[PDB]
This record gives sequence, C-alpha cells and structure tokens, in this order.
Amino acid sequence: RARNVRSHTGEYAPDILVVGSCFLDYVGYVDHMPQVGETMHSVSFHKGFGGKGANQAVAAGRLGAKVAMVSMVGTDGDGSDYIKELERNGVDTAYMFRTGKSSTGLAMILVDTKSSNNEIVICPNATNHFTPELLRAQTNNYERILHTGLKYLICQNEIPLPTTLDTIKEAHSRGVYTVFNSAPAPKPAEVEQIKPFLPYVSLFCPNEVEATLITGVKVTDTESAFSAIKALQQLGVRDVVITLGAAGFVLSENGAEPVHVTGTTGAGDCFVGSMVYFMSRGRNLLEACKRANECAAISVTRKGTQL
Amino acid sequence: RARNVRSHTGEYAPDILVVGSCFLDYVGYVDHMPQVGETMHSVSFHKGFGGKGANQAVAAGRLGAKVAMVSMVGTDGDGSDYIKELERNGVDTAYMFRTGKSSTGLAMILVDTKSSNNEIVICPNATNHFTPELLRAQTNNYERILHTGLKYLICQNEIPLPTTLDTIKEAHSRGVYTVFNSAPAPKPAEVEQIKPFLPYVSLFCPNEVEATLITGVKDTESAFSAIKALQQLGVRDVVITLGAAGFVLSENGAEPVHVTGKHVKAVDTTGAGDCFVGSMVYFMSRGRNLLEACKRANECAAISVTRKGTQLSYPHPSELPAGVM
Ligand SMILES: [Cl-]
Ligand SMILES: [Cl-]
Ligand SMILES: [Cl-]
Ligand SMILES: [Cl-]
Ligand SMILES: [Cl-]
Ligand SMILES: [Cl-]
Ligand SMILES: [Cl-]
Ligand code: NA
Ligand code: NA
Ligand code: NA
Ligand code: NA
Ligand code: NA
Ligand code: NA
Ligand code: NA
Repeated sequence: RARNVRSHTGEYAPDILVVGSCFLDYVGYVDHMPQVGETMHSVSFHKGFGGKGANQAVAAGRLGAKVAMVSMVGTDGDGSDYIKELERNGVDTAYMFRTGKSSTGLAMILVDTKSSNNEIVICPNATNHFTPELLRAQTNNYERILHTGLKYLICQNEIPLPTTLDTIKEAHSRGVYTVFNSAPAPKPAEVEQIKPFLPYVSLFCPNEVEATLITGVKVTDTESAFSAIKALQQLGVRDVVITLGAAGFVLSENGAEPVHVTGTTGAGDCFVGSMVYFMSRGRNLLEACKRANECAAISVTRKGTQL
Repeated sequence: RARNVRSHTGEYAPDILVVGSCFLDYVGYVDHMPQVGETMHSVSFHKGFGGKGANQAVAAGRLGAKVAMVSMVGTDGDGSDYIKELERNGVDTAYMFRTGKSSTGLAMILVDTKSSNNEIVICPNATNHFTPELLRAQTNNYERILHTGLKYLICQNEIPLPTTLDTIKEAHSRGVYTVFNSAPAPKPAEVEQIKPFLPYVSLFCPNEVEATLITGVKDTESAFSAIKALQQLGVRDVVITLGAAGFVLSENGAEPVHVTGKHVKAVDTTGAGDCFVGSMVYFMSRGRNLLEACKRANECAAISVTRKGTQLSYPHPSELPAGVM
C-alpha cells in the first residue's frame, strides 16, 4: 500500500478535505507542432503533478495543513507515483480510490518554446468514473470521509459534476464549511445544475469568466465583480471571493460591504488551497485571502526557479 | 525489486538477448487533431507497452523464448509497470537498468477517431542515457550479459547508436549470432557510422527504405541486388521485408528466395514488423534455418495485423493454428 491508512480512533482525521481531480502532466517540448501523420521527437520532456484538486490540496499541504485528498487514480504506477507525491507534500491519501479499469488521469501537453504555443489533450481517465454512487459505495454514504472534526471541503469542477455537487450538499448538511472553485469554467448545462446547489456553498471562489457564466453579470473590473458578488449572495452563497487574475480580488464576508484588494500556471490553485489553510488556522476571509494572494506570488517564483 | 534476479550458476541465462528501447505508449483518441493553442479532451485513452526493443523481446517471449531485455527505464511507476509487464510476457528483466534522474521513455500518440491518422511525439527520456559506457559499467564490460551459452542478440535503432553498434560488435566477437533491425530508419550520419559495423552483423533485417539508405540500391529484383550489396558490406544473412510483397532473404550468400505476404484483412499493423523480427529469432533459437524461421515469423506477423493492441496482438502458442509452432 502506497496510500496512508486511517486509524480506528480517527486520531489523524483531516481538518481540510479536498474532493477533486489528480492529473499527471506529460509535457513534451517540441521544435514545432506535429502535423497530421507526423512522427517527431521532443527536444525536452517534463513530468508534472497537476489536476486542480491535487494542486489545491498540495498548496494547503505545503503550508502544513491537515489535508486529505479524495479522488480516483489507477492501479498503474502513475497512480502510485501521485499517491507518494501527495504524501511528500503533506496530503493524506487514505481516501484516494484506485481502479484497475482505468489509467490515472493525465494531460498530454505539447509546448513550442520558440513560438510559445501549446496544444493540450486532457485525458481524465479514472476521473470520469469518480461518481457519487461509487463514492457513496466506498465511504458508507460519505460517513467515512465527512467525520465530526471536519472543518473544510474544497471542490473544483474537474471531476463529474454530480460528485462535486452531492459532496458539497452532504458536507454542508453536517456543518462543514464548503469551498467551491468552479474551475474549469462551467458549460451552460452545468451552470443550470450548479445554481440550486449554491445555498450549500459556504464560499464560492470564481475567476471573472466563471463569475460571468454563473451570474450573468459581465465581470471585467472591480465594479462588475462587486455586482456579481451580489448576484451570488442572492443565489444563496454565504461568502464570495472573485479573483481578478493579476489585478487582485474582491470579496464579501457573509454579506458585509465588499472589499477590493489590489494584485502563472496553477497560481489560482495555490491561491485557493492557501486561502483555506489560513482560514483553518483562524484567519477571517479577508486576512486569509491577503495571505493566499502573497503565497500565490511566492509559488510562481519558486516554480520559475525549477522549470 | 520488480526485476528478476540472476543465479550465480547461470541457471536462467537467456538464449536470446535484446538490447533496445522500452517506451510507454500514451494513446489519446481525439475527435480531431488539436490545432495550435487548442485545449481539448480525448474521447478515450489507452495505455500500451511499446518501444521496438521490448516489442521484439515480447514477440519472442510470448512464443516461449528464453529471452532477456537489456534497456533503461525510470525508477518511476511506468518503469516498474514495464518491468512487471515484461515478466508477464516471458521476458527476463534482470538487466533492465533504472535511473532516478529520468522518466521512463514514452510516446505521446494522438489518434483521430474518424480519419484514423496519428500524430506522435517520442520522448526517449531515460533511453537517452543508455550509453555504451553505462552498459559497460553495469555489466563488467559486457561479461555479465554476454555469457557463453548466449545464442542470439537482437538490436534495433531506437537507443543511442553507439550502444547498438558496440553491443553488436562485442556479441559478434564472442560468436553470438547478431540480429540488427535498423528501425527506425537510420539518418544520414547514422548510415556512415553503421556501415563499418555491418561485418559484425549476422543477420541484417531492414525494410525497403532502410535497405535503400544503407546500400545505395533503390520490388523483388532490386531487393535481390540490395541483398548482394549488404553481403559485400560484410553481412552474412540478409532479410529485407517488403510490406505487402512479403520479403526476400539469402542465407550466407545462397541464391536469394522471395516469400509472398500472407493475404489477410489488415485491421491494425502497428508493431507487426517487431512481431516478425522477434518471432523470426525465436524460431531460429528452436533450430529452424533462416528461411523456415521467416516463414513461421511471417505467419505470426500475419496474425498480429488482424487486430489492434500492438504487443497484445502478438500470438501465444495456444492461439496459433497448427503448423506455426
Ligand atoms: Cl495504495
Ligand atoms: Cl510537479
Ligand atoms: Cl483510461
Ligand atoms: Cl526493480
Ligand atoms: Cl500493450
Ligand atoms: Cl526525463
Ligand atoms: Cl494478450
Ligand atoms: Na508538513
Ligand atoms: Na499535512
Ligand atoms: Na480503492
Ligand atoms: Na469502469
Ligand atoms: Na521466456
Ligand atoms: Na551514446
Ligand atoms: Na496488430
């Protein structure tokens, strides 16, 4: 077993649960994009650990969080490699599920540094079979992962939507503080499914496009972001944070006067996971988001020295 | 340790040594080929075991060969998965080398569902470090992998060329029968390096393109003259594969023979050449002469083209019609 094991007494039960995606990033650096029928060689290769769920868990884990990842990977060696990497970055893996019927999720990424263009083919693989029915079957209808000590759930939109939404609803019903980063951007039929679950979301943390798709408010600046915050509170979200990329973020804590704070692969994931870590340490939303925003800049720098 | 362990008595020393590539095949099926700047999802994904070296070893292993793979993979999960897969296909992995400084070699392969065309980016990764100097350092200057009873070496052209050429020379000098399948096709600088080593090649088994690049000779009758060119360059036995026109061969300079392709309905020919080479050597290790071995290899390759899956399409004995084994 690569995975952690829970105790009978629950003495290592997490403060933060992340229910989401784990994808390996297979990055081939090429002198040009392949044309149809072409066999070529890479000039360099790099294997990375991604998926927004793993990214957000690892962000928290690297700051010391008592975080656990709930996801699905393969029984393949790639799955084993992810499980170990999560442990080495402070993420408990006891509730990582493994399937022999699918490969671990991955993205195949081609990069032309010359032209600095990309091509990306996302292969969620095992992820696609991470359904609410399977989750419930493996967790005694969520009882195994939503223990009484649990303070935070983080979800994204990179696993089957019903799994994300049903988990949010169940955690919220137990008094868990639920955090939903709706990334990647929801499609029209996903927006429709999401809206009735928004009353079970303690904290909705979209970027501008995501806020635009959910609320129908065109978010391009602080003013429109503040309007989106209102639209989201009306849909029943308690706390809102809308990230504005490099231009900072806006937030409202439980309907108080919104606040604007002034200002890259996976920087957003670093922000979200860091934010929850700080909240788990007792910071309020604003304090957590300022600290998260700084962690996110430090992450970009640290990342830049490695690649 | 996933890898096999040798005994001090040489109890399990192989009859056939394959010194070549192991690549994981990451196969993404897509609605269309990604355009520049496109992010898409696959329709489905398939993980396969490839590399011409492993393919050829596995072809032989599946027929029951006492075959061992010499290659380089990662300490990663892909590495461990290949090492187990090889054992499950009857290939000894005692001389599989592992590096923690590189990932396992892989091919990223996109397959268009409609047009059935491919785009392929090869990432040799650990394979790039599979050098003569490293091979020597890990085998006591080849002593550990070239024991007396070793009968056959198989090489391709999917590792560093010096590793291939130096191994062929050392094996040949110990009286091992050396098989060299120059695939993928050698590049111009590779052709110049290879030609001086052809006297150390017992059996050269190129396709048409590859024979052309090596010989200077550009169908059956030109293939026959390419054979003569290769014998002159020092190659003892020659087999040139012709895709659909079967193949031509000459044993030790005897009158060439042409053998017709088995006319089957080819659904997926991926790895079929590798099937032919590995199967050929297997049959020679069981005592068949070159023509007999290639006829049986031909039957095996024919069976492989009737289904998808590359190594998975390679037959096991129980699956074969009578008169192949
Ligand atoms: Cl495990
Ligand atoms: Cl990484
Ligand atoms: Cl899969
Ligand atoms: Cl091992
Ligand atoms: Cl396979
Ligand atoms: Cl590498
Ligand atoms: Cl099989
Ligand atoms: Na820690
Ligand atoms: Na931790
Ligand atoms: Na499991
Ligand atoms: Na399944
Ligand atoms: Na065997
Ligand atoms: Na070399
Ligand atoms: Na086939």
